[PDB]
Amino acid sequence: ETLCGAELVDALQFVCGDRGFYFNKPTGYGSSTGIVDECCFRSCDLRRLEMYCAPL
Ligand SMILES: C[C@H](CCC(=O)N(CCCNC(=O)[C@H](O)[C@@H](O)[C@H](O)[C@H](O)CO)CCCNC(=O)[C@H](O)[C@@H](O)[C@H](O)[C@H](O)CO)[C@H]1CC[C@H]2[C@@H]3CC[C@@H]4C[C@H](O)CC[C@]4(C)[C@H]3C[C@H](O)[C@]12C
Ligand SMILES: [Br-]
Repeated sequence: ETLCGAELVDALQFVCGDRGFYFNKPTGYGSSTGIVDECCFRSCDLRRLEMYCAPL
């Protein structure tokens, strides 16, 4: 059981609330896949899903 398309967006809107979400985690400067790969093509748990919520 995975989350794809609208189901995936519904889950993110519910879990992230008003924070917003991204499909790929930004890399940021001086740093040393995405949610579709982790949660739609593959099954992911709530903890991993919430990691795609933007910051407060
Ligand atoms: C279904 C959950 C999201 C929310 C959701 O999915 N809905 C909204 C629920 C409550 N919503 C609100 O509080 C809103 O304000 C609405 O009620 C409000 O009415 C509208 O915003 C107005 O635009 C879906 C609700 C479906 N909607 C309806 O049925 C109708 O809108 C209905 O209620 C009529 O409005 C009403 O009859 C009129 O009188 C998502 C969030 C996280 C997800 C789990 C993540 C971890 C695991 C991943 C696996 O790969 C699969 C397993 C899983 C356990 C996932 C399961 C599931 O995928 C979850 C529980
Ligand atoms: Br993104």
